[PDB]
Amino acid sequence: KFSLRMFGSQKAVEKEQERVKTIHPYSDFRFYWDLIMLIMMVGNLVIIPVGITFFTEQTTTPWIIFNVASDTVCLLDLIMNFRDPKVIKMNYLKSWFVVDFISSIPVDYIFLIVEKGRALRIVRFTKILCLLRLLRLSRLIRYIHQWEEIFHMTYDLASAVVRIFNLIGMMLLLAHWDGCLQFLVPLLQDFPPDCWVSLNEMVNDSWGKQYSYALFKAMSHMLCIGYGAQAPVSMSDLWITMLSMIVGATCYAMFVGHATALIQSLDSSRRQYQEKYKQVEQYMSFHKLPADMRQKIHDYYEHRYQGKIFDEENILNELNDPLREEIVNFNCRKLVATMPLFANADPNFVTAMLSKLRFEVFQPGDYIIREGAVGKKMYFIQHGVAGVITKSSKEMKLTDGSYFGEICLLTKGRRTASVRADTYCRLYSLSVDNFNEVLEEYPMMRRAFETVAIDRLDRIGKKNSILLQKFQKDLNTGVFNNQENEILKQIVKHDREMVQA
Amino acid sequence: KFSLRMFGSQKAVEKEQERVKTIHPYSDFRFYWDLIMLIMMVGNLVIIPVGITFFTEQTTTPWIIFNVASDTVCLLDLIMNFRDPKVIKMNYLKSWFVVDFISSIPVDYIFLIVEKGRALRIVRFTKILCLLRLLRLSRLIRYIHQWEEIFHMTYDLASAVVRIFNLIGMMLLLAHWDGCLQFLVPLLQDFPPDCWVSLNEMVNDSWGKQYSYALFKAMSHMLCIGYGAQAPVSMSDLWITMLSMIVGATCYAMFVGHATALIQSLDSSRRQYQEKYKQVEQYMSFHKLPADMRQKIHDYYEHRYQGKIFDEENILNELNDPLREEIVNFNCRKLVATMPLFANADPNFVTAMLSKLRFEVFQPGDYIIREGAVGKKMYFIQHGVAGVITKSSKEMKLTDGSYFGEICLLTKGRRTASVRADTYCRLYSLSVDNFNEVLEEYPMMRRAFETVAIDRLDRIGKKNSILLQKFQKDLNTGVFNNQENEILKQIVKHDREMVQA
Amino acid sequence: KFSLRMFGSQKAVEKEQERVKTIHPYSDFRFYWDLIMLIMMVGNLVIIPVGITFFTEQTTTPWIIFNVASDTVCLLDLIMNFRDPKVIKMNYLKSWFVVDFISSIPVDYIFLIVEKGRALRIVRFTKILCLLRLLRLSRLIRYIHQWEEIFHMTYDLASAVVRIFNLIGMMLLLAHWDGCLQFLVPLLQDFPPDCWVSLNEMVNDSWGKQYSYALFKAMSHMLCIGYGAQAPVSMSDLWITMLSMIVGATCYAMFVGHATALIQSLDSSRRQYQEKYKQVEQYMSFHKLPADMRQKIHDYYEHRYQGKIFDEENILNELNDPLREEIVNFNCRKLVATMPLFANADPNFVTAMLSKLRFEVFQPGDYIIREGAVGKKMYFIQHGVAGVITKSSKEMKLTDGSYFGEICLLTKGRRTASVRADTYCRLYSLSVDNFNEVLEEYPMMRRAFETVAIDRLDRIGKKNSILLQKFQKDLNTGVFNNQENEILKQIVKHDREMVQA
Amino acid sequence: KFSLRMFGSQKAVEKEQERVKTIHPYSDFRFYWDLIMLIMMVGNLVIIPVGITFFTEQTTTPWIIFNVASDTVCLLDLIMNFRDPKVIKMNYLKSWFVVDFISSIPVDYIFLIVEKGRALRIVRFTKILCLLRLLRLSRLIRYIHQWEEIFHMTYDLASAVVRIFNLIGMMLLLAHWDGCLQFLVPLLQDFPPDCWVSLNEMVNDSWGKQYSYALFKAMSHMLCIGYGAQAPVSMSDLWITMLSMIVGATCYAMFVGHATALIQSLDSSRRQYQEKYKQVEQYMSFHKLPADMRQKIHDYYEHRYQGKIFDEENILNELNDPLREEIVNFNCRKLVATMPLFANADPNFVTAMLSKLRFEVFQPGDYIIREGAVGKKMYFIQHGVAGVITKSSKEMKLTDGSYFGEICLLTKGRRTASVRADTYCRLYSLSVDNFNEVLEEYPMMRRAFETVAIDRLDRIGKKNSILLQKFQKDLNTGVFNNQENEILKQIVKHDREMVQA
Ligand SMILES: Nc1ncnc2c1ncn2[C@@H]1O[C@@H]2COP(=O)(O)O[C@H]2[C@H]1O
Ligand SMILES: Nc1ncnc2c1ncn2[C@@H]1O[C@@H]2COP(=O)(O)O[C@H]2[C@H]1O
Repeated sequence: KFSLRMFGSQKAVEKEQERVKTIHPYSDFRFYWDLIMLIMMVGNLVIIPVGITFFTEQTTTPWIIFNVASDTVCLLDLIMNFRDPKVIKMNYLKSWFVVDFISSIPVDYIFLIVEKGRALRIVRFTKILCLLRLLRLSRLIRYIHQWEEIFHMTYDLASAVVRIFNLIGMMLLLAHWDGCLQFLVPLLQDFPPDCWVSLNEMVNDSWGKQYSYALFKAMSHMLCIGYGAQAPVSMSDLWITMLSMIVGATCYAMFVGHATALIQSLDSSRRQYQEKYKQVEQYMSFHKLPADMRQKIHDYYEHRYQGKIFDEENILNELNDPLREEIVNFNCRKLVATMPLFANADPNFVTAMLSKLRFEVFQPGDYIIREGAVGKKMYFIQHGVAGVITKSSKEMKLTDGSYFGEICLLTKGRRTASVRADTYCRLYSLSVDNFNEVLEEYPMMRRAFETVAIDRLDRIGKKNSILLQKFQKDLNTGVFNNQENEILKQIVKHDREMVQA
Repeated sequence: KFSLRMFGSQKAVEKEQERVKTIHPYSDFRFYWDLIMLIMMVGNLVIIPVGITFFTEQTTTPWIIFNVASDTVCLLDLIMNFRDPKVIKMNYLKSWFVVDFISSIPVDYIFLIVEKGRALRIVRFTKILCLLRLLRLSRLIRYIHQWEEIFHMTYDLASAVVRIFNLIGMMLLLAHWDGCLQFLVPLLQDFPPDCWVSLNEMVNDSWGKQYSYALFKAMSHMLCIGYGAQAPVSMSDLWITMLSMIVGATCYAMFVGHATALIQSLDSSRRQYQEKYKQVEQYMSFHKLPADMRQKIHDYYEHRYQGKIFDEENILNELNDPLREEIVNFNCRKLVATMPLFANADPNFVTAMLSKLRFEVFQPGDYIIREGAVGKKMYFIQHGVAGVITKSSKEMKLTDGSYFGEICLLTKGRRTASVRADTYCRLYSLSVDNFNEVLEEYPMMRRAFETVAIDRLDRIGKKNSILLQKFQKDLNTGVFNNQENEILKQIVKHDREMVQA
Repeated sequence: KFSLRMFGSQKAVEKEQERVKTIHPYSDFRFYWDLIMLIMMVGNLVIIPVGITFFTEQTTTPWIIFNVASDTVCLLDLIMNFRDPKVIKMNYLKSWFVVDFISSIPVDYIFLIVEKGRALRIVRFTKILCLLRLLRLSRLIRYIHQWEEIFHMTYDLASAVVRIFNLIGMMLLLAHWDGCLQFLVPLLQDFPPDCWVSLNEMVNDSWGKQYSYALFKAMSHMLCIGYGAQAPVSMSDLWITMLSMIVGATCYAMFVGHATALIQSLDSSRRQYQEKYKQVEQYMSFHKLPADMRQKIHDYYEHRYQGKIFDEENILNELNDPLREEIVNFNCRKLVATMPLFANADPNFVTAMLSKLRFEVFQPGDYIIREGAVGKKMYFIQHGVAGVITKSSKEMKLTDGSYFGEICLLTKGRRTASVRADTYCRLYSLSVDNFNEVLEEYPMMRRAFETVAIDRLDRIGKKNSILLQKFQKDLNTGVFNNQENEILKQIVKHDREMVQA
Repeated sequence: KFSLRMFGSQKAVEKEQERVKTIHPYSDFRFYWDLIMLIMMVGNLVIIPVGITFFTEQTTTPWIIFNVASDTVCLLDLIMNFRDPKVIKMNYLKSWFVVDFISSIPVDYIFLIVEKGRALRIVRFTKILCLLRLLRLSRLIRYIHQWEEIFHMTYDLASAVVRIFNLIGMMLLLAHWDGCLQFLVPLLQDFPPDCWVSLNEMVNDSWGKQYSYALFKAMSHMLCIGYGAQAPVSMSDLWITMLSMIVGATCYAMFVGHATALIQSLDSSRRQYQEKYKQVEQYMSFHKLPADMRQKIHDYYEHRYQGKIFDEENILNELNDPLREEIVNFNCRKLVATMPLFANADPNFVTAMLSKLRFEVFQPGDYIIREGAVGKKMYFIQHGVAGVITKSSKEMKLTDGSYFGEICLLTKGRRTASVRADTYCRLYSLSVDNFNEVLEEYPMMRRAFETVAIDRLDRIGKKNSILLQKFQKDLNTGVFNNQENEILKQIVKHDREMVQA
């Protein structure tokens, strides 16, 4: 799983496990018990303020048993954290384990022993010990970080407000702690003067009502909603309210920061697309191009990228050989399945040439190949129609699953015909050097291309002396296999039928 | 349109439509009816709290008819969403369609049937059913997202606060819902004790006044403006106010996040320009350059980029062949129209060479070409004046639509004269290898360049043996066309006249 | 200036001015009068709420004259904005000029004419007309944007809170408008019931006191500081307070957004440096390198970059030929001034080689050149000391302004000696291909390098057959100039003296 | 230290120190005394509001001595700041030193002298002078910035909220100043009417109580928690409360901005990783790949990068020669230590080849080398197992510390066998050109590779004519060293044993 990936492969993980055997943190038992320990810690942290407010006056079996269970869980956690191994345990104890173990203790037994050998003072001491027992927050945060690293990155694509709920729960816990403190401070001093407790007679009211009022001001101060009293009668109340206001301000600022971070991270793709389009349009405006140019460029950009951005060259370069090769194989399955030359050929040659193609998109009406120009690349029509024109020869059309541009790459001359796009056509270009290097060691493909090129040129009417001489030399050569000749004839017939259509 | 672009080309869209025919979401009927459905849903969501506040005591024809129309619209929407096709419909029903259909029901008929077979309880049940009928928020959000994807990206350049109005409307709707809840909660319990309703006697007041007060506290709590009561008398009022404060805090945080995201996205271009300029100035300060150097570099940067940034190389590389080629053709229309050699030549050659130019800008007084140095590029003066100097030959000037640097690229020797810039001159450079590869297969351009170079060198006085030998060989060669000779003579005369000026 | 740069060069600006002459926005008169117009508009916008509060009851000469001056300024601005030119003026009038001209009118004369042909109604109409006359905010914002584009980018490096003051002034103006509205609304209705005016008897108080109270609640509501009344007695007061709360919330959100944008833009350099260092340290941790490796890499990074970041290659590539060349010339002035070979040589050769150097920094103790290895570059010691060691030859030192690594680049063999760094040394590397291409056409530099190399090798003791044969061929060749021989002898003597030291 | 790095090397620092000697800011004495000066300034700024509130009525020895010490410290700081050197001192005095010196003066002596030659007026003047003496804030901020530049960047990796505490302290100081002003303003006017002082009788209360109330409203207004009075009775109180509200709003906005900046900077690595993964997945979705493809690509990305991002090529290119070389040497210590050919060879050759390796990772089951294809690179199995298969030869396995792909790179033919990955294998690839250029000048490595290749091919059964001819020529050649032959035989035996296993 995650531990195996972080360690190495299966062999490395097995070797590490054998070395450990001959208790480590990356163990299934610990990786399952940490959740139970965190749940127990959360329950204890939620119940301790309630017990402090209740002052343990009626700590009956339902509460005493819960406190004992929490203390036992904390003791077990400390014992597990205590455990080459002796030195590590000593270092952990000297660093942080001793403090956590001291914080994890059944203070109820200590209080009972002290009383066996000031009831309000005893209750205050017990409450202070219970509050100090909540020092497991560091371990809880470490476990939460481990869980986030192990599970939050497993999908990370639900598009849900989970982190928002995380800060919501954190703020709720902070507000609960603030209310507990603001209720215990009058209780710690027993509230002699007319503070809020005597102002609203909350002591004579139900415990739920007093908790509601305390939480009410806790939330009001922690939030930026000031429903607070004009002022306080006592002396320490002002200072604890400053403390509450400070922690609430910090919590609200962190809340706003997390919210804006999430908002910025949410709309990232739209942000980069808008940035790129404004960038290109602003560059185009720098040169003061006509508005028609602006519209045409915008149309091209909107039609090539479907409102999307990607460094296709960079991403394809990053990937390894088989993944990239098979991605290319899948992306052009229609091309390889349609054009008969690819099917009746070595698949090694097919993938070797396919690995060098490049995506291109052409607007309708735009000239692709002009007669008389110098040629530098092939063109495979992946999708869309195209037109081939030449004076005194009418015109013809090429559909999907075909190709052009082989004459100049073969004879090293100049472009003969002219090629236009009658629609938004998506083609695959192949550079002259890549084509030559792929085709040089595969003479069968060269012979087939020469034959189909001769057929097409005879269809047009012009005759290339170099291509004719090459064909004559090939015929005079020993490469005259009957099966190869039949395959070439079938390919030529299919190409002629497609060109006629 | 957008659906056609997302699907493919016209042929692909037609094939998909034929396959569907032989009800799909990308249909004009649905793409027009979704707006009406969303408008009806918004009207229902705005009217339901009003009816809940009114408790349906006077649900006369104007309100009963509106409720019936909303129920009919919801039923029609559910029926349309219900509809290979049977399996898809079953999956949609099992996933979300069943819940929406249950939420879209005329609960008034059910209430009437129940009463036919506790008036306050009946009113409360009707209000609860009406509130639950607002579960079409998911479909409304989906339609809003579809509309944003279809229309907000169509222009995306109005520089107007439209998203700001979006969150403003969202906050207004949230405040309306909060006020409806805060008014119905006393109504749900009938408000026995002295809550706010008995405190201000809002029941005896007009419905508009009570709505205003409820919305007043709803907005006060939803905002971070605490005008709330010191505290509440009842028990549930505190809890519902905690809920209101929480939702208001979340809404305000999201508002602030969206606002800062929009602010950051607004000033993006200035941000990147400032970052780039501070980057370059900080690098320059790292080497501890003199302040005069700082001023000169800042002037160059401010004059090359007109306070703008663009990866011209990257953007030009991304574009396809025809768009980039025609952009280059337009950007140098003055150059091709002015210099007589370009006009009386094959346009294929013109664009082939033009495709390889590079923009350059030179400060006044800066040396561009120094005598005796080794040359590596051409220079086409697109705009600005330049000076040509050489000892014992006075000096001359070159205006726009001219060029220099051909001697070294032709004879493969060293720079003869010296070239200075008397103003901020914008030139077009052409590398030696690109120039040689473009010019090698077009011997007419080479002959014309050789002739004009010989004329210029004779004007200076120095004679190049290699160039003279090449000219003599060309004269002895068979390329002695009368039209070509006349064109070369006219070009030489024009160049001499320009050099004299 | 800015207009000249935005238009072109001096010639282009002069041509545009001549074409205009044979009133344009890029004119000095308009570019100076816009500031006066904006000042007048600001004064009018600041004085209109004061007059509305005063209800024009005592509009004596000091106020009537100010109103007349503001009206005259607005009329002059409209007249100037009114003015090929007729069509442009008509289009501007149809678009926005007509609305501004209607808003810029002396409504006092219209009111006087109407009265010549309901005193409270007349005062209310005059106040409404004065408020509507403030529609010049669009022109004011356009002028402010023009000023920001013309002046804020002139320096943009004061590190002062100027934009912060901009939003502070905007918020102050918004608060003034809100207070004016909140004071005029009771005045518009004459405040029949016991609103705040009757609550505090502000009417009987001084005008300054009433303005202070109105501004007090305006600022309280516009800010997120709710000192507002528990509730309002009247009916429209609640609605106008909702409007005030909404505008204040929007203003505060925009304030926070601008503040965080400025904060993010302020610490940009530290942010990128921290990002880069965490990036490299995290990569290094990915490979699990020892802590000593971490410290050494951190030391190297902190010593090469002085806590700075810059794409030196990219920035140097962007710059043109003369700027980059002269920057390189200045950066190595110590090198060219110290080493005697550079001074007694063609400066063209000096800059040609200097243009290809690369900065490098080496830690103390790190081996730079190891004996027996294959060499690929030169090294120029710009600063710091270095040690040359070889078995059975003791060792020697090389100070600043020297070089090594020529033996392998000359004889195309293997490294002979070994080179160590005894301190943090900053050197300049020169690749073998660049060195060969620079030195091939400058045989004097090759001869000098060969002579000094022979001297150094004889100092070590080893003799290179290829170098000796080349020296013998050069001696037998015709390049035996007395001045060149004397210069070579002096350079060899200086190199020997430096090597001895 | 930091000054030495900012100046240069040890020699440069020593030269600068000698030049200064033959008082500069980069001195240890000043760099240690600045902290004491800042501590004294902070103490004075904390004590001045307390003395102003106390009105110096009981300025006994504990306070008079503290004031005298603060004045003496300020005078010493001004004297030190006062001190080629005369011109610098004059310029500093004309710029800022004079203002600071005027602000740093013992105003108590001036007041005593004035009284020797209106007790409330004298106290007010003394308080104003004490407030004006706090103008050392500029020097304090400069010292704080220097300390941040010298120490905060030393580690910058504690992951602690130190900047948060910085703004917390800044806000606390601002609140203290605001409370001091809000308490002195009634004291400045002596508070004639019933302001807050007469409202709560704070004058008759203890000084601590009055300070608590003043700080209470200072914090309430500075924060966005409005517990402020409904309104003020006096006239100037409203204006000073506007000032307090403005400064508090600015402080809170800056607090929020710093908080969100820190939040964004904290989660940077996760942000870029999420951006990159969403980018690649979105590109993959653009081509509409099957879900199995999505899962496989996600697995590959998660296994190559351990949830990490790094431009390994860029980072490795940035580093110098020795650091990069030794990093490569450490990263492949297992490879060099395991494979016997590396150990019994020149370490120069080992590092020369190691410098050109490239990391690669392959999924289980993916074909790496297919029979009949054209080869272009080597493969070194750093970790993981691999399988070698060929028809009619069963199959074999290759473990870690081995290599394949030498046949095609040697004979320049085609791949003979086939290679599969049976697990997640991490290999090191070496390009054909780099391998040839490294191996061409080290014929011993070529001979060893040829011998092991012949052994492996004979193990398979196929015989390469070119390799056999090369081996025969090498045997007939003079390279027949007994030690080299024994080493080759041992390497061949080890390779055969490994291949058998
Ligand atoms: N009638 C035709 N049938 C098939 N292919 C053609 C025809 N005319 C032109 N082509 C192809 O279109 C190409 C355009 O110009 P080229 O010189 O590249 O070589 C041409 C041929 O490959
Ligand atoms: N005694 C010496 N005096 C001057 N230069 C030397 C001496 N020894 C070595 N070098 C230089 O240091 C270089 C290190 O190895 P190279 O083979 O590059 O060639 C060497 C010489 O250029």
